Amino acid sequence: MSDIKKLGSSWIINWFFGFNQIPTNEDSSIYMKSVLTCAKADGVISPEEKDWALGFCASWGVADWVIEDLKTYEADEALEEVIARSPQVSMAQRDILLSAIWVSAADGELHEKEKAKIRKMATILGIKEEIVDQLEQLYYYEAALRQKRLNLLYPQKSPY
Amino acid sequence: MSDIKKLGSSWIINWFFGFNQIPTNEDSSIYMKSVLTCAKADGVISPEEKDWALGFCASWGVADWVIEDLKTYEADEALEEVIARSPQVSMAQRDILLSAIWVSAADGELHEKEKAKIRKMATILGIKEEIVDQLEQLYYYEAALRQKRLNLLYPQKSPY
Ligand SMILES: O=Cc1c[nH]c2ccccc12
Ligand SMILES: O=Cc1c[nH]c2ccccc12
Ligand SMILES: [Cl-]
Ligand SMILES: [Zn+2]
Ligand SMILES: [Zn+2]
Ligand SMILES: [Zn+2]
Ligand SMILES: [Zn+2]
Ligand SMILES: [Zn+2]
Repeated sequence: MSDIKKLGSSWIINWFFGFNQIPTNEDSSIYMKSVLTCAKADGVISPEEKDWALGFCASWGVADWVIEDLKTYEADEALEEVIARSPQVSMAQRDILLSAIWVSAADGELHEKEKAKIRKMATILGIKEEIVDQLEQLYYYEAALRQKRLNLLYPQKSPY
Repeated sequence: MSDIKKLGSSWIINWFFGFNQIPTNEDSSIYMKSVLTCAKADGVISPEEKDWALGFCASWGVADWVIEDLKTYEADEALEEVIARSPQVSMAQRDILLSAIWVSAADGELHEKEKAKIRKMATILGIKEEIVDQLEQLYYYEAALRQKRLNLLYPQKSPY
C-alpha cells in the first residue's frame, strides 16, 4: 500500500473496529467469509445483502483479489471451520455477528427468520443471548442515529 | 476508478453523508478545505486534528492528489470564499460544521475555546444556534455510541 492508502485504510479500520493496525488481506477475507456465512446462516443471502457486505469490505481498501474472490464465494462452509483459519478472526465472534446483523438489515428490517438465524449462528460462535440482544440493540441505535445525522445535515436537498 | 474502487468509495460516501454518487475529487478537496478552515477558525489546528481530517478524507477513496494538496494547504482563507468555489459544497454548511466538530475533538474533548470557534464559523455559515447545539449533541452521541460498540465487540483483547 502507498502511504496515502495506508492513511485512509488505517483511519477507516480504526473507525469501525478500533484496531491500531490494518488487518492482512487474508484476515479481511476470512472475516468477511465468516460474516457472509453468518448472514446466510441456514437460508440465503440476497444480492442486495451481499452487495452491502462487499461494499463494506471494499471501503477498507483491501486488495482487489479479496473482493473478486468474495464475489464468487459460496458461503456454504461451516462457520466454526472458517473462523479457525485465523487466530485473529477467532477473536472476532461479536464483531462478525454485528456485521452479519447489518448485512441482513441491508435489504430491509430484520424479520423473525433473520433474528432466528442470527441466534443459531451466535450459538455456533459461543455468544450468550444477552450479548446477542445487546448487539441487535446496538444495530438499531446505530441505524437510527445515522438516519438522524443524515436528516439533520440534509433536511431537504442533498448535493450528491 | 476501478469498479471495485467505486464499490468501496460509493459505500463509504453513502455511509457517512447519505450520497448516492461519489463526489468529484475537486469537491472532496473544496469540502475538506472548508472543514479545515472551520476547525482552525479563529486560531490553530493541531497535527493530530489535521491527521484525523486527512485520514477521514483519505478513507473516501479520493485521488492521491487531494491528500497531497491538503497536506501543504494553509487553511488561512475566508470560509465563505472556500465554500463558494462549489455549488455542491455551498449546500453542505451543516455537514462541514459537523466534520469540523469531529476534527476539533480528535485531539481531546472540546474546550470552550473550540465551542466558541464553532459558533463563530456557524455564523459565517448562516447556521442557527439551535442547529449548532444539535450538531454538537449529535457528535457527543455518535462518539459515545462508537465507544459502546468497541467495548461490546472487544471488552478485553482485540486482534488488531
Ligand atoms: O478485516 C477486517 C476486520 C474487521 N474485524 C476483524 C477481526 C479480525 C480480523 C479482521 C477483521
Ligand atoms: O467529498 C466529500 C463530501 C462530503 N460532503 C460533501 C458535500 C459537498 C461536496 C462534497 C462532500
Ligand atoms: Cl457498520
Ligand atoms: Zn435481510
Ligand atoms: Zn432494498
Ligand atoms: Zn500526486
Ligand atoms: Zn481539538
Ligand atoms: Zn447553544
